[PDB]
Amino acid sequence: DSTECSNLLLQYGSFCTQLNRALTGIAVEQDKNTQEVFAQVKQIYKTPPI
Amino acid sequence: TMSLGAENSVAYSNNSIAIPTNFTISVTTEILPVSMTKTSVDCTMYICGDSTECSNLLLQYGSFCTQLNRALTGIAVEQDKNTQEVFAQVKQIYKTPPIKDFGGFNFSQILPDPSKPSKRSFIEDLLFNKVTKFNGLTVLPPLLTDEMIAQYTSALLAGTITSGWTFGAGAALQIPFAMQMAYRFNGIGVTQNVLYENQKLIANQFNSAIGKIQDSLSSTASALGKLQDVVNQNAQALNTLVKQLSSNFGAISSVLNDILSRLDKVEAEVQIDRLITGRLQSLQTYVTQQLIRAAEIRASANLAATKMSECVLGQSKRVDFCGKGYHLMSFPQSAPHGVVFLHVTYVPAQEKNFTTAPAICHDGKAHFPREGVFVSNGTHWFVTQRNFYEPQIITTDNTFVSGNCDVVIGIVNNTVYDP
Amino acid sequence: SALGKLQDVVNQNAQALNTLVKQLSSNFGAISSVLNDILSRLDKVEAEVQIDRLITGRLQSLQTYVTQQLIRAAEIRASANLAATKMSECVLGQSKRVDFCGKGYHLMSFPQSAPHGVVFLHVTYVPAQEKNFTTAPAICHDGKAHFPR
Amino acid sequence: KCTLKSFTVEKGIYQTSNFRVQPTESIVRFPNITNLCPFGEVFNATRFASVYAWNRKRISNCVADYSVLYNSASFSTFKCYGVSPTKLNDLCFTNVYADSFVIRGDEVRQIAPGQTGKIADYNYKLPDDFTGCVIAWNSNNLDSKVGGNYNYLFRLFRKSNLKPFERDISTEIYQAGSTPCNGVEGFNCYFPLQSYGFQPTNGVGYQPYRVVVLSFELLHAPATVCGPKKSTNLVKNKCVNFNFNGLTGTGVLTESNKKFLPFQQFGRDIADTTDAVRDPQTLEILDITPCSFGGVSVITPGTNTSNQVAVLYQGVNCTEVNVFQTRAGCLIGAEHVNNSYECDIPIGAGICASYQTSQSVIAYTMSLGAENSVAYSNNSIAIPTNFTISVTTEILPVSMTKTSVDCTMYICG
Amino acid sequence: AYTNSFTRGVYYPDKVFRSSVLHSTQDLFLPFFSNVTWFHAIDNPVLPFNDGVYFASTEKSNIIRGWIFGTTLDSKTQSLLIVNNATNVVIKVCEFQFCNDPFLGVNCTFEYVSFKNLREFVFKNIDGYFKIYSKHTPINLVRDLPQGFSALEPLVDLPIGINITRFQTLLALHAAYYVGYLQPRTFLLKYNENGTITDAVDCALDPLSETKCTLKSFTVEKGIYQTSNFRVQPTESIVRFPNITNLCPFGEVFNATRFASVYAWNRKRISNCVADYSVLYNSASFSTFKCYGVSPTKLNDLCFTNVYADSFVIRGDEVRQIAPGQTGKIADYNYKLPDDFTGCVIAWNSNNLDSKVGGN
Ligand SMILES: *[C@@H]1O[C@H](CO)[C@@H](O)[C@H](O)[C@H]1NC(C)=O
Ligand SMILES: *[C@@H]1O[C@H](CO)[C@@H](O)[C@H](O)[C@H]1NC(C)=O
Ligand SMILES: *[C@@H]1O[C@H](CO)[C@@H](O)[C@H](O)[C@H]1NC(C)=O
Ligand SMILES: *[C@@H]1O[C@H](CO)[C@@H](O)[C@H](O)[C@H]1NC(C)=O
Ligand SMILES: *[C@@H]1O[C@H](CO)[C@@H](O)[C@H](O)[C@H]1NC(C)=O
Ligand SMILES: *[C@@H]1O[C@H](CO)[C@@H](O)[C@H](O)[C@H]1NC(C)=O
Ligand SMILES: *[C@@H]1O[C@H](CO)[C@@H](O)[C@H](O)[C@H]1NC(C)=O
Ligand SMILES: *[C@@H]1O[C@H](CO)[C@@H](O)[C@H](O)[C@H]1NC(C)=O
Ligand SMILES: *[C@@H]1O[C@H](CO)[C@@H](O)[C@H](O)[C@H]1NC(C)=O
Ligand SMILES: *[C@@H]1O[C@H](CO)[C@@H](O)[C@H](O)[C@H]1NC(C)=O
Ligand SMILES: *[C@@H]1O[C@H](CO)[C@@H](O)[C@H](O)[C@H]1NC(C)=O
Ligand SMILES: *[C@@H]1O[C@H](CO)[C@@H](O)[C@H](O)[C@H]1NC(C)=O
Ligand SMILES: *[C@@H]1O[C@H](CO)[C@@H](O)[C@H](O)[C@H]1NC(C)=O
Ligand SMILES: *[C@@H]1O[C@H](CO)[C@@H](O)[C@H](O)[C@H]1NC(C)=O
Ligand SMILES: *[C@@H]1O[C@H](CO)[C@@H](O)[C@H](O)[C@H]1NC(C)=O
Repeated sequence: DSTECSNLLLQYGSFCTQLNRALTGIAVEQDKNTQEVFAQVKQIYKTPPI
Repeated sequence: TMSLGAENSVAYSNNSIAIPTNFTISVTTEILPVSMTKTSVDCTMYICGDSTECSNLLLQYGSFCTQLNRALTGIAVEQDKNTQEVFAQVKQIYKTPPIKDFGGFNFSQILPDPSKPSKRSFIEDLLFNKVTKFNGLTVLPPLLTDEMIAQYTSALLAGTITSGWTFGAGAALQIPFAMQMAYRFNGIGVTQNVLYENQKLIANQFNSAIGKIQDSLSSTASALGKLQDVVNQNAQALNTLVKQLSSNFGAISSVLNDILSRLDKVEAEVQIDRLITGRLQSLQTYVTQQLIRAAEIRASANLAATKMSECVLGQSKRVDFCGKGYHLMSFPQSAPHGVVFLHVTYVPAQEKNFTTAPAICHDGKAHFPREGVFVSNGTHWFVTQRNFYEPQIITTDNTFVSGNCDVVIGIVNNTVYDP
Repeated sequence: SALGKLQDVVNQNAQALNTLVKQLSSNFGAISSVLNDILSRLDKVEAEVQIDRLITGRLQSLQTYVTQQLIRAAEIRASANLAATKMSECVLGQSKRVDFCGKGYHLMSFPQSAPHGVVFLHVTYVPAQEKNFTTAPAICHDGKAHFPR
Repeated sequence: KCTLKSFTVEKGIYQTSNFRVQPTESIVRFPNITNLCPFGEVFNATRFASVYAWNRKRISNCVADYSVLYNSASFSTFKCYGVSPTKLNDLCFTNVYADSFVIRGDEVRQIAPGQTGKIADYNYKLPDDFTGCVIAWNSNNLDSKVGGNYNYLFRLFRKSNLKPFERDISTEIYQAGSTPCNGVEGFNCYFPLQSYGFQPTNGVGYQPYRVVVLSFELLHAPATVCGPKKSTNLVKNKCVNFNFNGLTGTGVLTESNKKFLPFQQFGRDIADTTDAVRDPQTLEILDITPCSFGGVSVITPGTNTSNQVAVLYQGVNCTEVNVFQTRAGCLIGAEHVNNSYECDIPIGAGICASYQTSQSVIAYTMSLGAENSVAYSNNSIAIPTNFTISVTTEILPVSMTKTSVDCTMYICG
Repeated sequence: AYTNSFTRGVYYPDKVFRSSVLHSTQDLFLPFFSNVTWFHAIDNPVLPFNDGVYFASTEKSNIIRGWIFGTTLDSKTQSLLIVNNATNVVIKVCEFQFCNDPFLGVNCTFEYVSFKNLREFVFKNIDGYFKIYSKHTPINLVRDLPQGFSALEPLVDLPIGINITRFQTLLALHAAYYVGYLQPRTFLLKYNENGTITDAVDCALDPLSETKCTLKSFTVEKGIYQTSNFRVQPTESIVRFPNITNLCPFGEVFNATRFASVYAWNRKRISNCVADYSVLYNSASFSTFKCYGVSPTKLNDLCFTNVYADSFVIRGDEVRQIAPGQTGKIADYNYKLPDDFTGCVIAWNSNNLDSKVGGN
């Protein structure tokens, strides 16, 4: 949170935004992996009691 | 809070079963990326912009520029491996008879039409409308043209219609289409006469189903999301790599000829060596993301090749691999950088509940069904195949004996007819 | 040309090592690439600013080799899982899967060991000498339709 | 052979270098503003301003020669920022400004971007981004006098420091403590200007120095100051080396359909490179492209079997530079053939090449396979009457040699 | 009285042509949907100027004539006067003072000289350097600016060289005008095919605008986007140490007549004072000055636990040895500086003193 360093970091253009693009790509994919393993069943079946 | 799915409970008991009386032949679309844009970058023209003054500094960093050219070349060259392994499975370019006497099945939506200016099928020619710099960047062409790719999907489809799975086995043994479908039904345990005794309806279901896919693509925006994503990612990567030439990296200008116009050698070379470090970091980042993204596309291409062999060149026992429901057959269609499978599946429908038992007791012998299951309508007993209701009389032929009645839990008293 | 895949796996690794070793000769904008020259010819505060180039360059050179080796290892792992699958399905069994255990109908397979890899021999049945015949779906006899078992 | 570090090379297509269309000649274009700027009214001036009230002279609408300055023996100090002095005669600028004053020699190190000390604090603050030169010299021969020259003053006191090129002639009494001054001096209440009193006998650090500071208006904007450099005829639709107003370049100069607003001097690309310029003599909007380029892919048979060759200039059309043109590039040495063989060396877009008899590399559209009409009819089936066993071989990699690198031994030895 | 600024603030940021492109730029701009102050002819009060000002006037026949800028406006310090014939200008920078209700009846150091439509003639300042832009406009509510976007037709963009903190407009005698301060903003600007600016985003307006600026896009697809972080400025400044009033003894220690042999270097401790190091780093007596871990020009902002004035005489050759990481007989056998030394080395030739008469 130094403004003085933040201005010097703008000198590098877009490394410090394409890294958020990469990490968000990994992050959304974790929901997709979880979805594709479990959500194969289309209805919430429940057993009879007995 | 997201809903996981609608509530249901199966009406289970130790003596009740449900059997389908009808079915709905259902056609489903699966889309896979097979290749991606073959970019290539001249690293020296990107980094140095034709300055010899810069080139003399860039040699001090040695072999980075050559191994960056080597890495992007290996990515671009395997795209011409993937596309060959996915499509070029068929050894000979088969072609159809002149007339469409396929037992009632209307293939005119997915076979070629020489009326088209590019000899795609109707659905392939639809798919190609669904999917949408001097700085040393280039885009190379693929080894196969879109027109050559449409000959491979046409050969794979024409071999399938005229000779079934046999061309995958080694030779195109011709067969009537409705008899081929009978051997597809017998592969999913539905006894083959269920086909012939409904052939007109199975044709009406299939012909309606391909029609709904033409309409689905002729309306839906999001359908090709997987291919459009792979197209968008390579544009987003190049537009990032080019905007990175404008960055100062702390040097007194973004423009290398501005530095060379304003500063004397030792004062200029401090600024240029700073831009070289920034531009070279910005190129190694891009090549690393392309190496990662390429190995990901190759996982999709090996999956597509496996579906071409097991779903299209065959019939598969692998549950939910070649679309939902029981697999009958699949037709491949080409798309930009990708393949689309149409998978045709038998889905059972219109159940009825029945009483059931594991065995039947006669002259003290326990009788079991050879295929299918015993059921009762409430007053009589019958045997039917599992995947389709068909009440045969219970007989000494469609059943077999093992030991006395007293062993089996839940056995029932009924007579067996002896022909 | 037979063992192309295995030789490509040996050749790529030897090439990346040679490329990583050769980057020890590069200057990275220092007055020399040989670290003793900077340590001999220069006073400590000037020598250390020159060494910081060689450290930056040699490190960036090594990070590029390690990143290639991680990606190449993931490619060998995908092949190791596939060989482990073909050991279980093709050798230890018979496969209904078209093409998976070689072309034709799969009968049987044998593994053979190789440098850095495995070579399968896939035994398959290929149909040949086709006669043409007239055919029909069913026979009508006594007014009943008969279907083949 | 050199690219692959071997004389023995297997059959294939291989990269070698980026080819480029060469520049034909050099084109140097500058405004024809032929009158000379007034530097004799600046360095050889008859009187100089006090540093508290320094004088700014616009330099504009002219040619100039900075070598006359930097070759001179006359100057005791000649710092430059944003530019190197030996380069100055190649440049142009929208204006130059000469700021002028006298100080004592000890103060000269305060005349630098963003500095501190009474001159930089309260008299002349240079900006942090300074683009320009500071020229300073001893003037004890002219600006120093018996009993002291008191014509020069400097601000010793201020409430707050100057902003860059802020300038302050005011004469309020400085309040140095809680005592209010109310328009007169006293204890804690002092007049803000000192005076130097330069005597000809005083030490070389206390002696007077003239200072002139050339700020450069070095914008990519309409030029009005230029060096002595000459101007040539113009060229269009040809690859040339060039310079407009000190912006150097190398490219295909062309006419354009662009329409600059009246204040705009250059147009720029996404890559921040210039892609259009307004000609300084003619007011026409030229476009620029870099001259055309691509990979030199070389097609070869194996160098054991033959050393005859063909070359693909990737993606380009031979109009931009046996031969044939393809969507894959301008292809040289290879001989076109109608008959579609199986693909040997891949080129792209359905083309391949091979080495064949009459000897040449040949270029052909690849065969996809033998073509086979299938005998389908609604009542015919074929059934095999025999079989063959087959024994396909399949090969898979499982490991690669286990290597580890000690990163400290590799980096530091 | 206030009214809505809509989107009227934009100007071409630089003298470069760009076309068919979206460009992200940080500068002073008039932020969107902000409060312009609004005025009409019955009047021209003196106003603060802040960092820069947007001015616009919608008027029937050159009723507005120019402006005065400055600080005190009283001939005790410098001021800028502008009087104008639409775009042909008289400019003077001066101690000047026209009659102190300034109007037109129909000592200086820089000088320069060149409804169906109520006119948009529109102006803004950065530093002292007015940007001037214009268009026609029909009107039906003379209270308010028209909503439609325009960075208008260019007229003037010139620099000068002065100082300002207040300003005032000049009127003819024998109209409506607006004022709104600029603030530092990132704007995203859109250039059309012909290099004209046609749209803009004020990235601090709302979360949607911050999203647009994060993506470098004017249109956003359905989804969730990461854009910013909750962090807060130094809202006040706080100082905490055992406080003190003594001026430091440096003005006695450097002016002391005696000095030490370097093998026996004098660690004179210094503590418990206010100090001023500009007294030292501007003193031309010092033949050498160095600083390590600190910059000499920064020193007057700092504070320290303790200070030590390690002091001695050496010969002119040996001066180079007095730095961190050095070698040589003085450094190695008289006074060794740490490899990580923090502070300053202050040195002068003393051949006027330590070289005592008849030699020492
Ligand atoms: C089978 O019986 C259960 C009894 O509760 C009923 O809910 C269900 O709808 C029945 N299903 C069919 C296919 O008849
Ligand atoms: C059960 O099936 C037999 C033969 O179709 C029929 O005679 C009988 O009426 C049926 N019973 C019921 C309850 O439908
Ligand atoms: C099913 O449950 C009933 C009691 O509800 C019981 O009489 C019968 O024997 C059971 N049969 C089996 C197969 O468990
Ligand atoms: C089944 O039939 C036999 C002969 O009619 C009878 O003895 C027996 O009790 C019946 N029930 C069972 C469950 O065996
Ligand atoms: C089957 O008969 C047709 C008759 O035209 C012939 O073309 C075809 O080659 C025959 N097939 C085989 C495998 O003999
Ligand atoms: C430069 O000289 C030519 C005549 O040689 C003239 O046409 C042109 O107008 C001059 N440039 C300007 C800025 O007038
Ligand atoms: C090497 O090339 C020669 C012709 O130059 C050819 O005759 C020979 O067969 C090649 N070598 C091999 C191993 O085939
Ligand atoms: C090659 O370039 C010319 C223009 O120089 C163009 O007309 C032609 O269409 C290009 N060739 C091909 C095969 O398109
Ligand atoms: C290709 O074949 C045609 C005849 O089919 C002939 O006229 C033409 O000259 C041939 N072209 C080449 C390049 O061989
Ligand atoms: C099968 O083909 C014959 C002509 O060879 C035709 O008479 C008959 O109607 C066809 N039947 C079907 C179901 O296509
Ligand atoms: C404009 O001024 C009003 C008070 O007159 C205030 O409520 C409003 O918040 C101001 N506008 C903005 C954007 O803050
Ligand atoms: C503006 O108009 C006045 C009155 O005619 C005139 O004195 C002045 O010189 C004009 N200035 C300009 C720059 O046109
Ligand atoms: C007029 O300005 C000069 C500097 O430009 C200043 O020295 C002088 O004192 C001013 N005139 C008066 C009457 O103060
Ligand atoms: C841009 O210029 C072209 C002529 O080159 C013109 O047709 C078009 O209307 C212009 N568009 C705009 C929005 O200025
Ligand atoms: C020291 O701090 C106290 C309050 O904490 C204050 O009254 C006093 O004036 C301060 N003295 C100095 C020298 O800052």
